[PDB]
Amino acid sequence: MRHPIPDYLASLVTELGAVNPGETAQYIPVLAEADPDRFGIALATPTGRLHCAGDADVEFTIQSASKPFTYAAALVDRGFAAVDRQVGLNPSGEAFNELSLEAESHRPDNAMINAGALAVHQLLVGPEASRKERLDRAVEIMSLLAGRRLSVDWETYESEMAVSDRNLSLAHMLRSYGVLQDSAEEIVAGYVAQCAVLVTVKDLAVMGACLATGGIHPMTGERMLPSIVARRVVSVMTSSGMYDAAGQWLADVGIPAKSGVAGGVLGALPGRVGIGVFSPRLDEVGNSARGVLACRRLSEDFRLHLMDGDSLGGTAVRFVEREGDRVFLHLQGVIRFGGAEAVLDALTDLRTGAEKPGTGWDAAVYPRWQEAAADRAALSAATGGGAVHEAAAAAARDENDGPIRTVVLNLARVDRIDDVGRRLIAEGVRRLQADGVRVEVEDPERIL
Amino acid sequence: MRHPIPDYLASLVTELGAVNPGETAQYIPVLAEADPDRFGIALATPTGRLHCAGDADVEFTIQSASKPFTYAAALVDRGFAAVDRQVGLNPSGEAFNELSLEAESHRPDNAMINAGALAVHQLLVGPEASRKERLDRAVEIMSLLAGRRLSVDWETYESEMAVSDRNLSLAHMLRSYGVLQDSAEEIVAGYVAQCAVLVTVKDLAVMGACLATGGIHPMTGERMLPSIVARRVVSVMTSSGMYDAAGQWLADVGIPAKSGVAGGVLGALPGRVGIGVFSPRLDEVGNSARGVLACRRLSEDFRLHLMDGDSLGGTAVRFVEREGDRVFLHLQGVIRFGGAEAVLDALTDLRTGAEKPGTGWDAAVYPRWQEAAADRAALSAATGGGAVHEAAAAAARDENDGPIRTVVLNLARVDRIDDVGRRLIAEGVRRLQADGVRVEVEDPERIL
Repeated sequence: MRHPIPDYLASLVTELGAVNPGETAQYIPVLAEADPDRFGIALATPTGRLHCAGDADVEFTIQSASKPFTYAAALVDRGFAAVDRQVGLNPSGEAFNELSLEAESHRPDNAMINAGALAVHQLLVGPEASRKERLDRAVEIMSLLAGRRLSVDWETYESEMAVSDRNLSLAHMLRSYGVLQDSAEEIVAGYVAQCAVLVTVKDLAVMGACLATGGIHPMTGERMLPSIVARRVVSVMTSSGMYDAAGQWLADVGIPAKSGVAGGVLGALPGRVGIGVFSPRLDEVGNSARGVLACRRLSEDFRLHLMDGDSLGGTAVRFVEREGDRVFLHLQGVIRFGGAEAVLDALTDLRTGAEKPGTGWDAAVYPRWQEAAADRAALSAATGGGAVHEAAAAAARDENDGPIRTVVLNLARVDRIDDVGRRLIAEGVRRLQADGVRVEVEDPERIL
Repeated sequence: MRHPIPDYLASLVTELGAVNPGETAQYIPVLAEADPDRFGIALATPTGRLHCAGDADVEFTIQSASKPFTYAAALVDRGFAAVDRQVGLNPSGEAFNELSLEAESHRPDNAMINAGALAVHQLLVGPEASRKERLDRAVEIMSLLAGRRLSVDWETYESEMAVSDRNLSLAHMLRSYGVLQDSAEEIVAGYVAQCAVLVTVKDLAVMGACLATGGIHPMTGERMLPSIVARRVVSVMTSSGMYDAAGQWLADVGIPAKSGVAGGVLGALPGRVGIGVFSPRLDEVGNSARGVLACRRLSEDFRLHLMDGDSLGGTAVRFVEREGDRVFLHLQGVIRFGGAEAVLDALTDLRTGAEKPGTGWDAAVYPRWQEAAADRAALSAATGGGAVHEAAAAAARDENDGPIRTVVLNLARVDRIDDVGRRLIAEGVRRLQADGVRVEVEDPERIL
């Protein structure tokens, strides 16, 4: 059987391809002359799958969509403190206002706008880094997430340098306020080479998935970035990626994205998918007309929206077996706060102490809450509490004949657990034992 | 054993309670005179749990934290088109600029700022609604999510009406541009009564959980709001809740929130938790000083951040049994796009047709991707692919002796599935059958 997603994308490529409004970036003939009759799209999943359609293998310069990756590299190289002194986190339009550096911050609003990107490139390797090392670092970071060595289209680069007065303007102003240390020319050349890196819709989809997973490359499972860094980058993409239209975009689409003037659009939805879209023509605000509409379609059709919750929750608890004197608690999935919390609930739902729980709420005041609580299993399926409810059941009628002396924690089905989950679950175990309960943690591949 | 979360909150209440900077809302003596030595916090989970600490049972007027609930009610009553004509989705500071209505929109920036809230209240029941019905509707919506009948503190209301010149200013300007139809006085009285509704930290935590779950009340499992409406509301809380500091707040905290001048702060993290915080004193920008810091602490300590992905993913697939000729595929959790997608992958990972799959990528170009793909199980645990990999295994060495004639889909462990998931999974089944494979869907409580 053939995967239905790629077909959906094919349908999408045909439908939205019925028209092709807007126009190509006019500033450089290399872009103004590029074939406008191209439209490709790719989805890279968290687990390592890649569904695509249309011109998804056609190369184009990444331009502004490079901004979150260099921002990423800079944060890893210099740390948060050093980057935050030079780059803010405030959303703004690309139009430059000097007042934005006159603030006691003395720094560009954010990493998505040009002035902010120029400051990022400057911080790329270290204070004593050479022009060549910073570019290589830019190209490297994008290449490591793309999974293949990328190249700089020097034809576009040259075309761009011949008309880089605006960026030179930004860089000079920035030097003026001490945000840039090196020459305006040097930093602009580096940022322009950076924007000339060649990628395909597929490359972007994969690169976006690395951010979407929290820094893990979906095709290898190797950590390419710290989860904290990926988080920051996706944060700024969401609040600043679409400049002054970021709010409207957050509400109608909900997909952290950033587009480039060559027709490319990058997306990254935490825990769900990396997206690459390509369509040469841009709308009135400078974004890829179809690329942007393709993202709105994916969101509405699949409910792929940042605000549409999708957590493991109680499903962290595979099941609860009250074999007899001993209780078996198996866990599964990617355990973080959500799952850890549910686990702690299952453990507490066992009578391993004088059961004098604090209902949290007054049954007298909330009769409905009591009624709903009665049908433990129904209430769980309506919210989504996996098998956590099986704990209260084990500590139910079965307690009527025999206490609980042993609890076995099986983690075989658990893929991985973050620190928060590890600390919460560990404490849970520590507190169970304190109840005179024996606790054995069966953990084949030492994950705890 | 005692639940570790409430203790963590207790620790948090004690630590941050070491100091109490800022000051109480000075505009009305009722608020300027309120005891500042109070600090409470509550967390309401998706499954129906409630962890709290400190003064979490103390009532205070909800003020601005009422804005997302009335916005919610208005969207349900009038529909999106009618509300969007009057209320925008653009982030802005509370400072009012007339230019914001001179735009061809002719509407306030968003529902989180006063002018935007006045427009929302006006739309509350319908065009022919009376003053009393709109207030009742406001009080009702907040009451249905809180789970108990709430009351308007008329003492605060009176205190406020005596100094409502600013809001009267807004309402009058809004009437000027036709955003309000009724009198400035009438709408301001309604909005002020609205802000005087009494709630506790716990009430807010529960109310926020309803939004966090997509509209489902965590204590009953009853749908209180459409998922689309809850989505919009949380979208605007994130982009506009903290006005011009929304970007910075999105990055350092990542919790959709809105605070009120009485010390209350409401939070709502999709798929994870509802939050109520209370601390009378406000900082320089008007938010609850400790309430705001409490949210930053919860985010950093538990990694409770909108951009920190937490999905079911491959865990939607409980397991894959290749008993013999027949294959058993059990699903679980809250199946949406993420889980549905993984399911479709499992199905495709079975050879039920001439296996001429499109790797998506060239093995020659990506040697590392091939290597990682080889150890199917390792790669899955590194990204988090639950049991989807068990499908390729069933279609592995076992195919070497016998094809696959029957596939059994068990949904017993699945809590619920949205439309997107239902359409994707249904198509998967439709396409399996087309391969001459028998497919039986064991679904006890008809969920499909």
